[PDB]
Amino acid sequence: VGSLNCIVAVSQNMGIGKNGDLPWPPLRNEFRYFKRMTTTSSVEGKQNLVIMGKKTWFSIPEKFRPLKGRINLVLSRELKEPPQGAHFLSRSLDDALKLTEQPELANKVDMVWIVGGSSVYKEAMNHPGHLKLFVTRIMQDFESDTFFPEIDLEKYKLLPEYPGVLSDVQEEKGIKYKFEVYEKND
Ligand SMILES: NC(=O)C1=CN([C@@H]2O[C@H](COP(=O)(O)OP(=O)(O)OC[C@H]3O[C@@H](n4cnc5c(N)ncnc54)[C@H](OP(=O)(O)O)[C@@H]3O)[C@@H](O)[C@H]2O)C=CC1
Ligand SMILES: CCc1sc2nc(N)[nH]c(=O)c2c1Sc1ccc(C(=O)N[C@@H](CCC(=O)O)C(=O)O)cc1
Repeated sequence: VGSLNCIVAVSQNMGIGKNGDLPWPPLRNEFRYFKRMTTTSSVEGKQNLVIMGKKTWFSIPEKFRPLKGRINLVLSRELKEPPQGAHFLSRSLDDALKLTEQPELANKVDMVWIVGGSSVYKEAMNHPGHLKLFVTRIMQDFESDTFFPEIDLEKYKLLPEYPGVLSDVQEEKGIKYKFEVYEKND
């Protein structure tokens, strides 16, 4: 299995959600960025795995579930089986990551992408080892009811360049945003 990664889009007040959806109106090229980063694998014959909480699963419009070309794993302790359209169910982040080492997945999975929500971001960010965060900074405040956990910059270095990630300011629907990549190893 390849690298472990989080990906998120976050407002200036660290909002990631409101009422089961995003705080901001749809940013189509920001969604396309999410799709390109989470789907693209450099390793032939492999796919990437997405790990998400249950509310995050049900926040994706049904027509886009499962996230296509990716293996979709949902975290829940109440569900008894994967939701309709999902591929896997785990009861903890540690279980999910261990599952990637089972024979069922060991040679199928390239990258692992944690796509939220707040509790799994927080646990992953504090998971010892090598991790990258792909953070879209939405450069306005948006009313939110779900927030990104604190990024500890003593351990997460903001990278000064990354192949394939645009460095300049983006703007859609009058909303400016920029892409960042962080990396820790501890
Ligand atoms: N801007 C962005 O990049 C993102 C935005 N969002 C937004 O955030 C909101 C959803 O996030 P959030 O509210 O944090 O919810 P989550 O997606 O984290 O879902 C929470 C539920 O998932 C299960 N769960 C979460 N973590 C674990 C775990 N480690 N092990 C087992 N079960 C787990 C639980 O289900 P159970 O009770 O069944 O055990 C829990 O009640 C939505 O508004 C969505 O649109 C989400 C991701 C990214
Ligand atoms: C899954 C939770 C995440 S992680 C993330 N990261 C960044 N940078 N931006 C985001 O908005 C999200 C979100 S919220 C989100 C992301 C993607 C989608 C979605 O439907 N994605 C489709 C593409 C949707 C489209 O093409 O309009 C896909 O990846 O196949 C829905 C909600």
